[PDB]
Amino acid sequence: GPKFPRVKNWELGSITYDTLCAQSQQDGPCTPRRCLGSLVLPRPAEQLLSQARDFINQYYSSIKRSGSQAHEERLQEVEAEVASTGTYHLRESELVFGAKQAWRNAPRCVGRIQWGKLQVFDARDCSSAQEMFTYICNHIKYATNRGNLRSAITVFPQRAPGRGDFRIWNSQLVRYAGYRQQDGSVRGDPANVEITELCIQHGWTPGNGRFDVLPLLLQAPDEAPELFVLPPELVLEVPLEHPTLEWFAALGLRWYALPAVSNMLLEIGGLEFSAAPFSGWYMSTEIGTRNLCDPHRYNILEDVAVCMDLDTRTTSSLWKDKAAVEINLAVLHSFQLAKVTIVDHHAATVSFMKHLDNEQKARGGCPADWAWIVPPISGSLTPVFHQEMVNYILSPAFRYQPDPW
Amino acid sequence: KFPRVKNWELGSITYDTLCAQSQQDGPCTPRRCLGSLVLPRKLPAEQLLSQARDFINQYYSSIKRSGSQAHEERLQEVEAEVASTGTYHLRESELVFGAKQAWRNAPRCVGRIQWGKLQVFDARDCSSAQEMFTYICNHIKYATNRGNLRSAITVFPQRAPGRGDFRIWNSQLVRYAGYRQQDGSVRGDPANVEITELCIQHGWTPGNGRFDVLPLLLQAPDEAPELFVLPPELVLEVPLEHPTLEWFAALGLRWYALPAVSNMLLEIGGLEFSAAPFSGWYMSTEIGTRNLCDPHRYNILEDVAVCMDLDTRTTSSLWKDKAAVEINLAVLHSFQLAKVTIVDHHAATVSFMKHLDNEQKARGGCPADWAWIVPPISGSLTPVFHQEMVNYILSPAFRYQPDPW
Ligand code: HEM
Ligand code: HEM
Ligand SMILES: N=C(Nc1ccc(CCNCc2cccc(NC(=N)c3cccs3)c2)cc1)c1cccs1
Ligand SMILES: N=C(Nc1ccc(CCNCc2cccc(NC(=N)c3cccs3)c2)cc1)c1cccs1
Ligand SMILES: C[C@H](O)[C@H](O)[C@H]1CNc2nc(N)[nH]c(=O)c2N1
Ligand SMILES: C[C@H](O)[C@H](O)[C@H]1CNc2nc(N)[nH]c(=O)c2N1
Ligand SMILES: [Zn+2]
Repeated sequence: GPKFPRVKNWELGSITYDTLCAQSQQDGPCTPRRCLGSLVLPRPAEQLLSQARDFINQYYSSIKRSGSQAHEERLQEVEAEVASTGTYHLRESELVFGAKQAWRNAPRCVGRIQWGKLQVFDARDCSSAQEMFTYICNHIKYATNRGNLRSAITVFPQRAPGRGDFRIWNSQLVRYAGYRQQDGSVRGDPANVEITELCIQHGWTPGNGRFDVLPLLLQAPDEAPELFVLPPELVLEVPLEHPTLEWFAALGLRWYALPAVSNMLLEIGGLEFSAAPFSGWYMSTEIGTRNLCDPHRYNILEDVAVCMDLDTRTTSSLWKDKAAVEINLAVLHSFQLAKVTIVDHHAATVSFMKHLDNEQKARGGCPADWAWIVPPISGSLTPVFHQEMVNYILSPAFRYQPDPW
Repeated sequence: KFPRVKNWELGSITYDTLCAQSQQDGPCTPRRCLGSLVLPRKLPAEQLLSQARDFINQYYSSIKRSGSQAHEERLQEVEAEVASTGTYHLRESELVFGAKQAWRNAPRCVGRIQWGKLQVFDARDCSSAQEMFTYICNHIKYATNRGNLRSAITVFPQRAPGRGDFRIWNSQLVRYAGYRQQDGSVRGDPANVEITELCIQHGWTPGNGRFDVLPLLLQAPDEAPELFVLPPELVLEVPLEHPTLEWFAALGLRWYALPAVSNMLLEIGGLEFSAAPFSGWYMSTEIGTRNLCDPHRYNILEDVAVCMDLDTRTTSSLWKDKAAVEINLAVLHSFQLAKVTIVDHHAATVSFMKHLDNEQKARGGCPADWAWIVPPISGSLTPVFHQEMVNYILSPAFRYQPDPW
């Protein structure tokens, strides 16, 4: 057969060959001696220029003018810019294309059926932390759209030789505080203990609840970060109730509506956008299984299981699994009632299967990280469990970047 | 560079230095990770000789006698035999140690905390399919033990350059028939349709239910396989019921007690054992989730859901999740009622965590395949989901081999 990875689906018995993987330049963490697929994060004029040429070529293909005079004029303008300034700048439509392409390229994202629908706010004129805040508020208002969520990214100025970076210090735009107690336990979200304490060092007055929304810490070039409080009314939340277990509402659980990732770097054509927050909508398992049930997060499984009167003394009762299911249903049910967009892990995975097919035909493959794409409950009940996947890095890309502090 | 392996739940870090001992490439390269692939892509005396020396070294080192006269002389024996004949033979105690190590080294196996407790039956004096059967029946009887299951392996004669392999054509010693319909659908276990047809074609009189136990097709070298019906009394089965849903029993479901894999090749010291069936006990999700709920297996989710009166018309009621849970619960209950060994996925993954830790101290690492270790429901509910793992090939090993027809 073909000299490209053979990819098999064991539910349906179908085979494809990924040819797109040939376009990867960036090495991942695996070698023939050993596989590092399950690690979460394993560890220049002509270099820029060659990434930029590639990216310009990708742009020109996407609008089908590849080889054209407009294409070769653009290449020359990019090399002239780099020639004299060490960097270059994207046209507005190049930024839009490349922000969508970074999403399309993200191997860990099961939401990619939607990749073509992204509102790109171009905030590359922003020159202060105060203005970042206005741009972020606008982003939140647009994206939240009273519950009918709309995917969006706001792109602040690119990294620039010897000026400091734009950075949003928080990992998401909405995060609940995590307060380290005297006994060493945590009130609120343990994932956010460090950002929480950073907010306090920078002058935030802390509350003492389990669902306290954090302020944002925004950093403009060569300045100390500054602290901004989201107006409450911009932060849509859904209190959690269960469709038949009446007591579930009494637990006083809630989640925010808008997942908006704020600490990743968007790389396009070798240019680096260090502040570039993006939002879509939640898959229900992110809230109901990971955020509420991870032992190192809210850790609520036992409390729910006790309310359900389950046998928590023995694993073989499947207490954990029954409680998790009900917690997931409550999340789906509560978001539905509140009219806030959300997708269940069955509907999400089916649509990702459809994405896979569309990409097979459009590009000859799709990079995907099976461990992240298969949901954290009910794995083999989703079609993605049964689908082999090839993981590789393409650019444009969203990448992790070191914390600013 | 050796891998750093982080547990995200506990924040603890180890380094895997055992991967340095891998002399066998897996499917990945720096350009693309193929970890999620089920089968490998690719499926002289000097070479046999170093695998042999190496394996002989592992053995002497294991009984604490490295360097001893017994050690040097055994190396001479192996060497003289290879140089003269192109092959060699193992001593019983070497074979026992080798088989245990192959199990130890199996990256896909969550049950490895048991790796030291393996009954090894030497069947290398076997010369006919009729004798293979007698050995297999003994194995089943030993391993079943009236429900108090005991791990075992029976090793038939090695591959020899001159000749055909000893082979068990069935994939397990117990398999339910799968009868294809003229309208392409399947009765019984769709996984077993080819072997079912092979059996009829070699003269088996078929049945027509959903749980008909297959005869074995056993093949001595360079001969047609022969059919052998297992005495019903050797095949312990468990009827499935639910502790509280009275109607579940009416589904008429059952499963066999004894999982015994019979188509993998066992490789020790460069020698290859094409027939080496091995058995332990089930982890409940293997029956409950995969075998009964996979869409391409018995596929009973819908029937169970209808019985539970769930809303089947929309994914977001989590009907599938709810039914799967009750099904896994029925398996555990029914195995416990029949006094038949089984382990749930919570206890199993907890034991494997302990195994990882034992191996870290004993060997500096543990090859493991994350996609296969994390169970097919309630993944993030088990500690293994949160554990990084490094997959690689050590020998002695259990490998796949081609189907013999
Ligand atoms: C439209 C609805 C969307 C859904 C339901 C969705 C769903 C998801 C989910 C469940 C994850 C895994 C999250 C985790 O375990 O922490 C994810 C990862 C990701 N998605 Fe999406 N996605 C959506 C839209 C977006 C958009 C709009 C972007 C960017 C423009 C995006 C980029 C990402 C990236 C970069 C990751 C990986 C993050 C990392 O590696 O840590 N997705 N997606
Ligand atoms: C004692 C209880 C044992 C348990 C509960 C157990 C559990 C399992 C499970 C659940 C799997 C995954 C199977 C699948 O999804 O199809 C597996 C794979 C495996 N285990 Fe075990 N194991 C046990 C003992 C053994 C023994 C005795 C051997 C060999 C001597 C063994 C060798 C294997 C091998 C080779 C695989 C990989 C099969 C493949 O790659 O297709 N295990 N183990
Ligand atoms: N915790 C660490 N790292 C870490 C890295 C990655 C992640 C996962 C980030 N996931 C958040 C996320 C990302 C992308 C999408 C979602 N969910 C969504 N539905 C969307 C968000 C935005 C658009 S859709 C959530 C968590 C911790 C550390 C390492 C060393 C010190 S701390
Ligand atoms: N069918 C193929 N491949 C294939 C690969 C893997 C599997 C899954 C094998 N798993 C069965 C199994 C293995 C190991 C353990 C268990 N379960 C157990 N608890 C134990 C069995 C023995 C001791 S413990 C089940 C099925 C088909 C092909 C061969 C050639 C071309 S396609
Ligand atoms: C070790 C392992 O990679 C880690 O726990 C992963 C597994 N899969 C995941 N999948 C998603 N979607 N999100 C995650 O945080 C993780 N965690
Ligand atoms: C594509 C994917 O690798 C395939 O469905 C795997 C996933 N994990 C598995 N895990 C186990 N334990 N057994 C399996 O058969 C599989 N199948
Ligand atoms: Zn890999």
